[PDB]
Amino acid sequence: KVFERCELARTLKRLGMDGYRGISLANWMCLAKWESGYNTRATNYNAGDRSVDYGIFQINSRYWCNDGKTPGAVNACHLSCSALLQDNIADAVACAKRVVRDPQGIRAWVAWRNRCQNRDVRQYVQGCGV
Amino acid sequence: KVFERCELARTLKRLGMDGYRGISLANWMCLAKWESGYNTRATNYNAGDRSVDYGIFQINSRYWCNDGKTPGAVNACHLSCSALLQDNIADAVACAKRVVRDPQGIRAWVAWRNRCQNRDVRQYVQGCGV
Repeated sequence: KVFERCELARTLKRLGMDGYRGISLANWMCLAKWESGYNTRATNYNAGDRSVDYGIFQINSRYWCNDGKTPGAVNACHLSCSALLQDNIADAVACAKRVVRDPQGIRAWVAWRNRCQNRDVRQYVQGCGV
Repeated sequence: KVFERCELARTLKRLGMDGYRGISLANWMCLAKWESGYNTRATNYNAGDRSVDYGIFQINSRYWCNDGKTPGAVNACHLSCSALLQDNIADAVACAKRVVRDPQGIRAWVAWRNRCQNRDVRQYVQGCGV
């Protein structure tokens, strides 16, 4: 599912994401926009280590979710990766909340560092009632 | 269908493979050569991950196509692996173009690295009129 900007914003707000671990709703949204274009069904293949990135927040099968086909796979989120390709993003948010608990934080996502960090991210939440 | 050298060279050319992603027709031809011997029906089973490589470009069933018997399958090319075994290589071409959109490009194939990379590949297209 491709959420519409404001629809994703209110949902992530409702799911307790604004100010989670000091991360604003506008940053979560900026991450989602650059990772997947707000599409829950997005994926990417990492040929170097045989992992795949799943969902709206592009969570990797090597450390976070289990897809049963990634060597050295840890399942810190304790959920199948398929669960992160669903229209209902509750599981993805809970896994994203786990990711940023690591001593790396939201900087775990490279694209966030390159497209959101230190930049104006107000557009992501402009006029959504959040 | 096992294509003859120049027949495939000309087909790949009309399907817009020359120069695609910086990859010359000659490199694509060298890939076809060492991956499948130019055979659209070639398949390679890997006992390790239990996945199968299909057709002329030997596209793997883990992330690219769906063969219905590979758990955790992500079907990034949006097609059954069987469509990659047909005489018409249009879908195989479309799927190959997708694979090389990744950063490493054609270097994703082990055989290309072993047999084509850093080598004079002009042999595969000479005499073909392309």
